[PDB]
Order: sequence, then C-alpha cells, then structure tokens
Amino acid sequence: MKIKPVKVESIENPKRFLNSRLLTKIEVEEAIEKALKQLYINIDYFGEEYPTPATFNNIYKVMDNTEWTNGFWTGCLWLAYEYNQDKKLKNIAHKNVLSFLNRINNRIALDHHDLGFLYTPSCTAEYRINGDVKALEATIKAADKLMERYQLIINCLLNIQLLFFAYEQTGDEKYRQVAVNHFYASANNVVRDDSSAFHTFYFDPETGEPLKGVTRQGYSDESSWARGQAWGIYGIPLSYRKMKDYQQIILFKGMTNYFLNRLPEDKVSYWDLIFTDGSGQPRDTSATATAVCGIHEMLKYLPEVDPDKETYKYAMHTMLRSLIEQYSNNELIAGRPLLLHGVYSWHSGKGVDEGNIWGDYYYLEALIRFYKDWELYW
Repeated sequence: MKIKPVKVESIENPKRFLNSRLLTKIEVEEAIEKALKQLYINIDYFGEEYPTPATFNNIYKVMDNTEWTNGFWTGCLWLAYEYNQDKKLKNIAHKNVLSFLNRINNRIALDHHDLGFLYTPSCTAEYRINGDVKALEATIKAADKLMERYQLIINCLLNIQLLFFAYEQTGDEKYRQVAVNHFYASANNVVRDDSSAFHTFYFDPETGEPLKGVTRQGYSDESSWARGQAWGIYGIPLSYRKMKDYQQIILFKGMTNYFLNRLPEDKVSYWDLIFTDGSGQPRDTSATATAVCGIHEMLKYLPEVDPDKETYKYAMHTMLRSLIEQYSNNELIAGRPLLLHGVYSWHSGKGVDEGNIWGDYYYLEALIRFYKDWELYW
C-alpha cells in the first residue's frame, strides 16, 4: 500500500497569509450569530422539508428528501445545535434523521457516490451528539448499501468516512479494508502527479456511451476544478485519522499548496483554478470553505517541525476571514443562503454564481471548528 509521487510545490509568497490578522473569538461568534439568524429564518421557510442543492437568484427552493445534498441542511442544524444547545434545532434535525431512515429502508433516489454526504452530517452527526439508535441504524444501513455497491471520484474520499465509522461501531474489518483500498485507488487515479485533482472515465469502458449519474465538472481535461481540489484537501486528513500513513500528509501538502498558489488576491478560489483575478469568471466559495475545514483538520496532526505549519494556520484564517467579510449573507430574507457566490455545475449551467447547501454547511463547519473543540461527524 503506497501513494504515487506527486509534485509538492513550495508555498509561493507565504507572507500573503502570514501577515494576516488571526480571527478572534468575537469575529467568529458574530459570523456564527449572523449565519444562525438566517438559519432560524429558513427553518420557518423549509419546515420538515429541504432546500434545493443551489439557490435561484440567491433564494433556495423547497424540496423533498431526494437529492444528494439533503444531509447538508440537517448538518447546518446540528452545527447550530453545537453552538446554542437549542432543542428546537435538535427536534427538527431528528425529524430529518427519521426521514433519512425511511429513505434508506425504501431505497428512494439512492446513489452510492452520495451516501457519505447524505448520512454523515445528518445521521452519524446525531449519533455523535446524543447517541440516538435510529440515527445509528440509518448510518449502518447506508454503510451496508455502500459496501455491496463497491462489491472512482475524489468525492469518494469523503464518502469512505461512512465505512470507517461502520468499522468502529461493528468491529468488522471488512468495512475498513474497502475504505483503505478505495483511499489508495482514489489517490493514485484521481490525483495528477502535479497534485491537481481530476476525474474518472466519463464514458463506459466497454462501449464509450455517455454515462448518467455525473457528466462534467472542471473547465476541461487540462484544468483544475476548485471543489475537486478541495474534496482532496479535506478528504485526505479525514482518511489520515483512520490510517496514520505519513504519505497522506505529503499528498495533503501537494494538494493544498497547489490550491493556495492559485488563490486570487482575496484568497477565495475561482470555480476553476486556472482562473484568477481579471478573468470575469465566478468564484466557488464552497471550495474555499471546504479547504479551510481540511487545513484545520490536518493541523491537528501536522508535526510542529513542519516548516509550513504556521503558514497553513494563517492561510486558513485568511481564507475564512475573506469568506466572512466579503462572501457571507447580509440580506436577512427567507430562503437566502449562508454563503454567496459558489458554482454547482458550470457545464450544465446549474447553480452558477449562486449559494449552495454544501457551501453553507462547510462555511458553518469551519466557523464551529474555529470557535470550539468540535467532535467530528465525519
């Protein structure tokens, strides 16, 4: 078991992070309060239902438990609960959990590429918090559905955390091996030797026919999809928790340094990393929020003697500060997102320069991470 060698770029002009002011308790508190205000407003708006993956003119539409993104809404609720302990949040979120348990029992609109995202921030999340047996039941069942459908995209590094959890609850090594196998399979096949992320085959390897499930994400075969990069930056340290393989840290350094080096002047990624300032292209804030979470996670484990550790700390503070000051929602209206200016799917023209629910979740996760010693759902 070994990861292929990648180019680890040195961090270019580190002082553009190191000279930043660290976010204070007051700054993060207020960013949280502002997010939660919008969350409480959207609770009346959604009821027991869910937001759409992305907003339309910066307003979400209401939908049922049928997409790949529903767990992120419930995740936001559990994150808010971490903060204020408001039982209202735990009541509503648990009603999402029961809906998720119903979903996996009846196999409604289920795809194995998405089981991690749907059940970790919703159901595993509740189990972490209060040990609810229905939330455990739905998570284990979602993990068992993931095992048989394996019996390859960067996204999967996040998905396999569901398997690591299954192994910890059951003791069954078979969950762990699949997770380990798939981590290396993803690292060696969805990461380029220059540390950029790329995709699996978009076409059937037998016939060449167009595939249904996922179509197009980056700008081109030569580009660097920003969220794909971000999936790696967070997916790696999550797997590293369970694997303690030093090569994962090196892989993290490669993927993160690649990301940091292609950030514009305000340190918020464009939707693809070949774009920078003066391109007119939209930003992807959800990528930047995701990267902050990954960097924050890896810093728990990165040795004090790593020459880039302090730069990583200041980099994540810089990216988050910019997200708070320049990209967070100010308009207190029903249906508005927590975070503006993401892009869902550029090629299909879905959610371009719009708020998205994973972006809202990861921005809020980053705030909670900074503010408190947060026990991970993942």
